[PDB]
Amino acid sequence: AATGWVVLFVAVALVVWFVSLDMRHLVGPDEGRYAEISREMFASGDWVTIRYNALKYFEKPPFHMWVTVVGYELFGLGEWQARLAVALSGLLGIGVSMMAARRWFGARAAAFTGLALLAAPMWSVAAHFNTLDMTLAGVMSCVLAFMLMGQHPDASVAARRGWMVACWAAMGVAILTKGLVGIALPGLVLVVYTLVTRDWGLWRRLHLALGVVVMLVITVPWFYLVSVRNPEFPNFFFIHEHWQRYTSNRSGSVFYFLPLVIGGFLPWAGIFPKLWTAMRAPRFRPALMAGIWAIAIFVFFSISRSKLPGYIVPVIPALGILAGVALDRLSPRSWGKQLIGMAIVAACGLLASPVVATLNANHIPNSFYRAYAVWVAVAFVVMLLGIAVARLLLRRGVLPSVAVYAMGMYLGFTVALLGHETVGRPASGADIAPQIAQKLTPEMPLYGVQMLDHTLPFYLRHPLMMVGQADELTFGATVEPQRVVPDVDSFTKLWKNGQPAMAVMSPDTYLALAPTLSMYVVARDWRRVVVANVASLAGPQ
Ligand SMILES: CC(C)=CCC/C(C)=C/CC/C(C)=C/CC/C(C)=C/CC/C(C)=C\CC/C(C)=C/CC/C(C)=C\CC/C(C)=C/CC/C(C)=C/CC/C(C)=C/CC/C(C)=C/COP(=O)(O)O
Ligand SMILES: [Cl-]
Ligand SMILES: [Cl-]
Repeated sequence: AATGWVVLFVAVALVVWFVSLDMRHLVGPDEGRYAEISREMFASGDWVTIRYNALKYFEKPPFHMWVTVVGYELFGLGEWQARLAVALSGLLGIGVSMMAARRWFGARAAAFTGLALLAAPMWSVAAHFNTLDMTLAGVMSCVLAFMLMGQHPDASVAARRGWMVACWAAMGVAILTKGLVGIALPGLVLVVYTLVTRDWGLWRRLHLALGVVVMLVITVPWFYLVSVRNPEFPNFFFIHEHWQRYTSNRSGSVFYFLPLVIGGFLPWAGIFPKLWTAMRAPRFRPALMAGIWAIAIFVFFSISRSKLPGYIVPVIPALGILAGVALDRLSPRSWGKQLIGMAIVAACGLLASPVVATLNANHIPNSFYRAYAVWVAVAFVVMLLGIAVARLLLRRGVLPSVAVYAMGMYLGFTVALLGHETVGRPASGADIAPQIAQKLTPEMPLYGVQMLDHTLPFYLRHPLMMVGQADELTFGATVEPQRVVPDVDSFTKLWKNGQPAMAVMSPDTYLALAPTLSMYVVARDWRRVVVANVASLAGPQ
């Protein structure tokens, strides 16, 4: 019965979902870093010791790199293979959240959750950005939604056991993805829920024994292996990456995530208060569980000393579920108010498009941002078209109007995402990679002279040899000093009478080494100067 409109929708949703992965180049630092770590883990076969540019990188656990390496084995190297983990994680969050919503609030509310998570710019945009935030958010989305599945009164005891074992295994994979936060956050949400509901017997329906066992038999192996092979791992990873990161100064104010939420859930901002109403009318209270999820995690990261915008992505799935509740209780006129208001907001975004033509960040010229403002404006135009067609279909019902609205928003923010290619392409250094690879060999060193390039070594398929300040590889540079040049003088002596090699540096570094070290330019970029010691690997000078 009119299912062809759904199927087509999903089709139009899925194609744009995957093609958008390969529409733009990798942008630093996260995408190039994790793509390169996955590349080295893929070429070396060592899936235990995480390495970045041949140095140890013990700042993250390796589930994301495992998924991406599988993507490299099945689909080769490339951009969409690097974004495949966060893509499948976004699809996972949408699907499993829709499953929980359908189990609890019905099929229509589940459809509204799918439209809400599909239109949310943080979920759709973050699902195409190669960073561990989206994968953690999808896995923890399986955590929350499985918790909602097992705690259903109409579910059998075997069903509750299955969903709870899958929940503990889910949060286990979560801590295997981004550390102890995948067990700390859901436990905190559970504590707050049991505090406001006074339902302590809830803890009896969790299967702590079997669940804890299933979690340990999946998280303990890698930590034990990388801890035995590298005794310095647990102190750094558990102390410096959690306690020093949360309790001590990526800083910011308390309200640092206040706009990032309102921005990350912009198309549904008009129903932000109604979401709270969903927590009033959810034994077990699911909508209150999702609200305590979003509020608990939001407060947890709002008081952290280290803040990055991707921290609060896990709150989007729960925030989506509540959305699917609110949109389900709306009359046609009530949605009309949303179409009007969001039409005004999108029109304001369209009038505010020329602002991008004034910015120049990360030492990127103003021309690329002048080209970016065009795609921003086109994006807001797509949003206005989707809102218009949604108003045209409002007479057909609230569900199809919300469907066209969410499709227009998703296409719009997708256009705004692909428009960033105009700025990311000159920064990715992919244009000079062919000119470099014509002379560079795998046996040749590529000295990163006081510069940690995240995107160039990937497109070159060639690690760096850190020279001077190694930045986030300093630890790896100190544990294994044989793979790193400590100061610049050793780089000079390795350059003059050393082996044939190339060097990536900043233009200022080139101007500093020019009066002393004789070097010939191999490739020049807006942020990179790539030189060689022998005059054979360059051209004319
Ligand atoms: C109810 C539902 C839905 C499901 C059911 C749930 C269920 C079954 C639950 C049953 C499970 C159960 C017995 C729960 C029992 C109840 C419970 C709370 C147990 C806790 C879990 C256990 C045992 C041990 C964990 C030990 C700790 C210290 C936990 C934290 C305790 C909490 C909460 C708040 C304290 C506040 C502080 C000072 C935290 C610092 C540590 C962290 C965590 C720092 C991360 C900050 C950060 C900034 C991280 C960024 C990561 C990162 C590397 C960013 C890098 O960023 P870039 O690289 O730059 O991108
Ligand atoms: Cl209203
Ligand atoms: Cl980009």
